[PDB]
Amino acid sequence: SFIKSLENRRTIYALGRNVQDEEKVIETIKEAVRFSPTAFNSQTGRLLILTGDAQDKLWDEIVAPELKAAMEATRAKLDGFKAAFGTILFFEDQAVVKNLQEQFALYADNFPVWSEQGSGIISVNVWTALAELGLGANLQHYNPLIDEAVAKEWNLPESWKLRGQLVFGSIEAPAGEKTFMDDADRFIVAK
Amino acid sequence: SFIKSLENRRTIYALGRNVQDEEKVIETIKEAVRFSPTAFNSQTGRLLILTGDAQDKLWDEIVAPELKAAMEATRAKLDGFKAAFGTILFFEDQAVVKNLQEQFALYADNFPVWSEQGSGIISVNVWTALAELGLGANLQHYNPLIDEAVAKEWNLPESWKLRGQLVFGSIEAPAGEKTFMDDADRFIVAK
Ligand SMILES: Cc1cc2nc3c(=O)[nH]c(=O)nc-3n(C[C@H](O)[C@H](O)[C@H](O)COP(=O)(O)O)c2cc1C
Ligand SMILES: Cc1cc2nc3c(=O)[nH]c(=O)nc-3n(C[C@H](O)[C@H](O)[C@H](O)COP(=O)(O)O)c2cc1C
Ligand SMILES: O=C(O)c1cccnc1
Ligand SMILES: O=C(O)c1cccnc1
Repeated sequence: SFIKSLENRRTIYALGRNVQDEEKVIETIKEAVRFSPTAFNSQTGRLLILTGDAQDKLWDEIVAPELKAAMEATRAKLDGFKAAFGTILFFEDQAVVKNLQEQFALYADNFPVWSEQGSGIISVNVWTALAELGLGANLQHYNPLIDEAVAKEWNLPESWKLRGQLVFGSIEAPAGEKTFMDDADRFIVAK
Repeated sequence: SFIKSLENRRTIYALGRNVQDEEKVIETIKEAVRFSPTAFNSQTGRLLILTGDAQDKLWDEIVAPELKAAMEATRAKLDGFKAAFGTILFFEDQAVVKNLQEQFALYADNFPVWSEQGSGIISVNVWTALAELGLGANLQHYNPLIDEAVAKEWNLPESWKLRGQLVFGSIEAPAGEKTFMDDADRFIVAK
């Protein structure tokens, strides 16, 4: 069921490269995003999908140095990210947001918020789709630190605002324990 | 598959009250939220689930008047919402957000954003879960207009910030046509 699928999605930090079908994975990622809803069907999400050489480059040449060259003013956490099969960088196209604000100024204040919600939406739908394939993932946030260098290396338009980075790969160790709130404190039903 | 489930979720405006098992529906809604990820497992989402009398009250006594008593300074759109089986109001608990900002001030700026993303996440997971049950839904945003009156009528804590309202019920007419972007304009793959 769909509920079971949601349940199978978890944060997996121990990731490897035991991935059997790269293309199938890529297609699944696109689909998860394609069939995700967005305000006005604006489809503001953008993805950079890195595997192999680019995966190593992101973490060894970009994240790590900018992290270390910042602390001044890490591993083997970074080693754990690099060791994964790939990283999916989620952006939101600010250009579309601005246009929407102009075309429909009645909702100018909303589009930014709906865009943010849209990033959460596609991020978890990809995350869950990958879990269904038996692949694990975890979501990182080294934005805005690495924004500039990522755009430069992969020639991304300036309008792509980085929101998060979903590291993914083969599951090499199970998710940890997780707790839940009391239902009574977050659900109210009235008839 | 999970992809199929995502695909089955659509915006349905023609809704009715041909719902067979209210309790099963309620349980499904809770589960969709329960198994949704949130930053720091903060679980900031809160739901008010209205059916029957409360459903009618929301749209007839709250939304409509405040909408009309605002325009001065509608139907049968509102009639279409009221005609549905219920409305799920999604809130984000600002109290938890603030505490997080204090406990982890290193991420003070993030929690607000992660909270917003969290609302999108649980909203679409509920939306999709309902679709799997054969029920349709559409997402409305009469916040912040109706915030105050909703809190008053159902004695909600002030800390619950309303984010959206998902009207749901039996599908009485199919979704309209929808277009998609060119893949080339929103997906970049590098290896
Ligand atoms: C964050 C968000 C906000 C939305 N706001 C509204 C709204 O206020 N009123 C409405 O009727 N639909 C709203 N929509 C529905 C979208 O227009 C719809 O999901 C999109 O056009 C794709 O169509 P689909 O839901 O049938 O897949 C919203 C969707 C999202 C994800
Ligand atoms: C919007 C959002 C932001 C998150 N930020 C991070 C992060 O920066 N680093 C990290 O390791 N996990 C992050 N998480 C993972 C959550 O802590 C995790 O989903 C939550 O504890 C529930 O655990 P689960 O993913 O195994 O279900 C984030 C999750 C969400 C939904
Ligand atoms: O198309 C939408 O998503 C929409 C419709 C009405 C109001 N706000 C957004
Ligand atoms: O637990 C989280 O979600 C988390 C972990 C590290 C950094 N930011 C968030």
